[PDB]
Amino acid sequence: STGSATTTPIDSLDDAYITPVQIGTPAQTLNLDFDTGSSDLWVFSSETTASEVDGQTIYTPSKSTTAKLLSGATWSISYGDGSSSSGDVYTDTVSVGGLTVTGQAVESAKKVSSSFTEDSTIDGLLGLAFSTLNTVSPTQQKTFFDNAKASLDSPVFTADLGYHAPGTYNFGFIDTTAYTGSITYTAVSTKQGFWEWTSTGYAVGSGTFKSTSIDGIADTGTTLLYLPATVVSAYWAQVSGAKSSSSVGGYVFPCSATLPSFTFGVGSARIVIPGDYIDFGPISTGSSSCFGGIQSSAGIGINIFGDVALKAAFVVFNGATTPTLGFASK
Repeated sequence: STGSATTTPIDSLDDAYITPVQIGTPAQTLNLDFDTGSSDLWVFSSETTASEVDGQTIYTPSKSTTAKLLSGATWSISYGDGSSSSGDVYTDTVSVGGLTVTGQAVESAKKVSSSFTEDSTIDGLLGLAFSTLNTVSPTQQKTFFDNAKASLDSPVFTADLGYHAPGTYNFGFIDTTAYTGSITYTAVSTKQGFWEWTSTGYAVGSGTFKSTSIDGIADTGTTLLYLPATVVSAYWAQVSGAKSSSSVGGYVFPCSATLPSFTFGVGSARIVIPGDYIDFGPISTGSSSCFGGIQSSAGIGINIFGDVALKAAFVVFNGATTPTLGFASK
């Protein structure tokens, strides 16, 4: 089998991407944030504290004839951005772009943190990291990809995120019309439960490529590109007036600037992030100071190849017996 679904930016800045997901019988369609940095499929629901729901679409398991309460199961998650959610668990039928999993763990939120409430466009998350990170207790549950894998034509999914435009998540096949040149594959460590890999280096604008190992994760659920302080300083030094602001919480730059591109290495291959992808707009409405899309990972503890990086590429998440990651230009 295969599946194919369009993924759409939630706002004009590409702050995140939502993908429609069918849950239950009859189908209840929710718009979920596909997150290769986590491993829980959780949803706003009829069980969510009412004051914590503000415009989201909810899953109502009592209206699904295929929903079954997973007895005694609970979940609770906290994300790198400080947000969190928790609740109970059902199994139900879940379909993405034509691909159906029966008996998928659907984690129903009883509580969500303020940032989730405040974002009316995201109805929940669909985790696509390794199932070892799944938070369900006392019996850990599998991701949608893990459950579908054996049935897929090929044990892969691909992320093709758009810049200020829709893109595509495919399951089970590689669309050879969706990228240019070849796909370069690179080794993955699953030891931390992430799609963790090592970039071979970087360049800033038309500058010379610096060969240096950068270990990090391919994370569709993180907006920005988080890299070592040395790398980030080298980038922003090429932007007149750019500075790191402790009060704002990262590098900012004059909104009048033209940003240079940023290149990262995948083996001997090179992925070029155009400068415009690195502009996240005014720090507050009407400001002429703009927030940068490349930021320091110092104090995160890990480098994160988030949407800023991934949207410059066609990315293969290869879930073969030994997982690997593939990147192509597009």
